[PDB]
Amino acid sequence: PAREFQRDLLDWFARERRDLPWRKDRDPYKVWVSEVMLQQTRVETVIPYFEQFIDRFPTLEALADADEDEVLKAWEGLGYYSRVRNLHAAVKEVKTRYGGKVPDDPDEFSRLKGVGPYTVGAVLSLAYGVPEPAVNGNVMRVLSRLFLVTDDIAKPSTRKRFEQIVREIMAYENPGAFNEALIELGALVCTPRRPSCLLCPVQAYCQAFAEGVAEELPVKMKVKQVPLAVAVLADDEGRVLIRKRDSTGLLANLWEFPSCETDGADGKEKLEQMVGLQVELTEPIVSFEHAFSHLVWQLTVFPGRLVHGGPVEEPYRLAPEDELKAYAFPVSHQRVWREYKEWAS
DNA sequence: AAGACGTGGAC
DNA sequence: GTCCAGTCT
Ligand code: SF4
Ligand SMILES: [Ca+2]
Repeated sequence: PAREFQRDLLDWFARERRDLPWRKDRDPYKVWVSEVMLQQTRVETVIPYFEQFIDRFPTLEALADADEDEVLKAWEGLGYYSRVRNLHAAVKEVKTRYGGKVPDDPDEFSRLKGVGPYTVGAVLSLAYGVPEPAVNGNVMRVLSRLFLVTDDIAKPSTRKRFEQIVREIMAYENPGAFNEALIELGALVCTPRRPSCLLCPVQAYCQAFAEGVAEELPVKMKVKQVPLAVAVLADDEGRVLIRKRDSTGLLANLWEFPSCETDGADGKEKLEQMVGLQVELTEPIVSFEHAFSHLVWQLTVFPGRLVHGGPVEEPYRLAPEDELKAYAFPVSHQRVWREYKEWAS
């Protein structure tokens, strides 16, 4: 019942779509950026980051020419930082290889870093009108209910099935609007919990509603604890010691206060050791937890004084207090410094 | 295939 | 506490 369906949806959308920052226009650059920021992040959280990110990087060219340090800083606190590392690379590519023009061909655009099945569809359909599916979490929840599909949405296979379902019901006339409508619906009406089926504009076509199982869909499956000792080294009144994390793995390329994964009870010994401009640490300042998707950091901050006996090399870099605000730190280490400041005062 | 990969704001 | 809001390997 395509046409019938892809009509009440596009209508509801027309009068119900939220005026979000990235919806001011259909510029591929703006769209691409927002589609990447919204991955595993709520709109409310993203809005401020988007305004800021665009003010700072108005065009793809600006983003491409932008240094990498500045880019991570604009993403500071958003999470899954590899998203911006990939976007920065993909953009640098679009300008050097495609003349600052975003490829409008699924195959071409899909080769860029960070661009997956969903992003290919989202950007190209919303910006260029390419009839490709834009299946994300919200969409799978909506489609699993409309068509009462019980396959584990976690399986790529399931996603593929859903992508097939979209190709057979999308308004090939206006794919872009059709793809957003489906997403808004999942964001505003067909919510994870307590879906507002009574107010939904496509209840007529929903099998899950007819069966009374809407709240049970979609179907999906269901971490490692890690002790971390952190050292805040301060100079004879001034600079503190920090280092740029490895470019691969956890919190890649972000700055942090020197630390070590004790994986046990090493403690101040572990940190005092890693030093090898030596130094010694005092008693802890505070211990707290910080969660990631796949692990939890049980942090322990250790105060300390630095004594210069050599140059600051390797990953390390000496930094004056008033300059820490220039470096991008994970939320975890932003608290390490917060706690530290409310300690010495 | 399924673990890696941040962070926060409803329930 | 729990449940989300995609891509790479
Ligand atoms: S009827 Fe209810 S379950 Fe079906 S799509 Fe609308 S909100 Fe989702
Ligand atoms: Ca791809």
